Amino acid sequence: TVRTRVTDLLEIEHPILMGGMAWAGTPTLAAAVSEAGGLGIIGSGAMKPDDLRKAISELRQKTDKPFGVNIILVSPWADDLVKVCIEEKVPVVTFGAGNPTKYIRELKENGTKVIPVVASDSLARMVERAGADAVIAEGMESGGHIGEVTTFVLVNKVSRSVNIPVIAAGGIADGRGMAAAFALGAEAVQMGTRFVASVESDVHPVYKEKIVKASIRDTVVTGHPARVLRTPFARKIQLVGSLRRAVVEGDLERGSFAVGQSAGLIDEIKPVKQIIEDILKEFKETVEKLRGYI
Amino acid sequence: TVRTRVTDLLEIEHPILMGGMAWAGTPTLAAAVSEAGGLGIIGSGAMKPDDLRKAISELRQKTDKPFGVNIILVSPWADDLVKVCIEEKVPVVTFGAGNPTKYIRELKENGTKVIPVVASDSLARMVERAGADAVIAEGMESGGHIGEVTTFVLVNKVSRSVNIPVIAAGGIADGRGMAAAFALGAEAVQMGTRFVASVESDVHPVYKEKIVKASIRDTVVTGHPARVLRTPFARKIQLVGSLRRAVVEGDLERGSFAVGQSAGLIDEIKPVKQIIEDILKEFKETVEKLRGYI
Ligand code: NA
Ligand code: NA
Repeated sequence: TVRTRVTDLLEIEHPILMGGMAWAGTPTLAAAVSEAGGLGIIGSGAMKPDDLRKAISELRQKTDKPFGVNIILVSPWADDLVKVCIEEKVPVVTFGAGNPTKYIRELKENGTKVIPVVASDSLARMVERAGADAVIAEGMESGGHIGEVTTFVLVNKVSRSVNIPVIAAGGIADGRGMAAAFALGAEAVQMGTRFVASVESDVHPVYKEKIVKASIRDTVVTGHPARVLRTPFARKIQLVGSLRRAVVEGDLERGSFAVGQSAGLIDEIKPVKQIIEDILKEFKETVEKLRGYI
Repeated sequence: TVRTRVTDLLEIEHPILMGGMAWAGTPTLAAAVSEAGGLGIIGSGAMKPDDLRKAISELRQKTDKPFGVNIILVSPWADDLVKVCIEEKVPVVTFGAGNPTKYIRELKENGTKVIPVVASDSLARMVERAGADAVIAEGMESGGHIGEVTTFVLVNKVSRSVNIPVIAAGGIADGRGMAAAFALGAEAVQMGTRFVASVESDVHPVYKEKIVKASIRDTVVTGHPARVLRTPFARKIQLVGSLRRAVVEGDLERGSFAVGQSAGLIDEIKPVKQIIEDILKEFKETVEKLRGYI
């Protein structure tokens, strides 16, 4: 095991977060990641406050360990979903789709750790100023809605610009990537596609099979750009409910398969426990390898 | 100094290559990088055989150390430029814009090290089979014509797929990036924009100033996609001679400023010697930092 400012901040064992996408970020997958020592994350993007309350309850029936809730800022229920996180003492809240400054203070005053997802250097500095505990720097190789900067560049610039810990997201699916992210300045990694491709993930079996089969070149950017698998529906687009149809129904015809380029690094569906074991082992072997040079 | 399979293969001191873009890859910049212990590279993309012959001669008037020539496969003079490299005993030849399999054997039979630039896992395996000595895995954050895969993903997958050394290109401008690339599996790095932004680079002063001022978000992908600075001409395009107008004339109006996202990591024009010194120092500090975790 490796210790970082992020495992200290979040009071977890491993510096590894799952994605917490809508529909795929279920309490079942989040509970598995958290119990395994990482940070499971409930994706509330498609949730109403009642749905999130239930989701939090069923996660806590499985694990006592820390967990996060991801809130999409453009959701009509965003204010109320933040209020749910405060009332249910959610330990960690991540944000997507913009600047969550308006919520940071009330979350922090009530003891929640706040970690906005950013695709820019300027936004990172802004949310640091507004009180963020850490930031996720998400490169555009990730799946779903994306920014413009790649992980290799973004993590480097963001970590140099802030003093709070940086978490790298996008393109990370193994221990090599964890070491590479740490070299760029990150102190944890978020691996959305890798944990969607797990035994404990409840995405449709077809979703898992497509990730396994997909190469590093099998995603496309369509549209507010978003990265999805090169599926028939992604061709026809070049949208409402399309992500749910892929995740829940495995619909190859009109599902949007929001997966990142790291799908080309994923060749089999693994248990969450094995994923975390293999990451840590390869991270350590990679660092020993680098040490050989100096 | 750090030793890798690439410094052994190329018989150079440091595992650091410059870009060798057309117009910017001049003998003056290449000679400076090679004499400083890296691999300077003459960019022949806009050259006729006579031009390349002269270019090689003037580089050798400055340095006795190894150097490369980059050949663009779609150039009408590609066959003849390869023949020039054979006759003038060019130690290293890189290729861009496709599959250079048809030339590998004659170059290798005459003692030249052949390093194709690839943007895919499949092409990398193909050129390995055809006899390549190493491959440059170039992520789409680089400037100029680009593939689809980012460095973070591409270097990882490519290095796992071949046994020959992999050189990482795209997004690398400092020692952190060198360590990150090595973690993903690379054994050298190519830093086009970083060496264009050098005292010994002969690109127009405006070109250098734009790189310095540019942030990580100040490039755009236009068109055969190509990454350029967010300039008025890049807006109007959304082309013939446009790269020369930027590099040679510093034309903000109709120059194509082919620079990568790593321009946002570059805040000043440095001597080539200092660039290489700072890379090596930060690479070693980064590896020591990673060692702290294990
Ligand atoms: Na795959
Ligand atoms: Na800059």
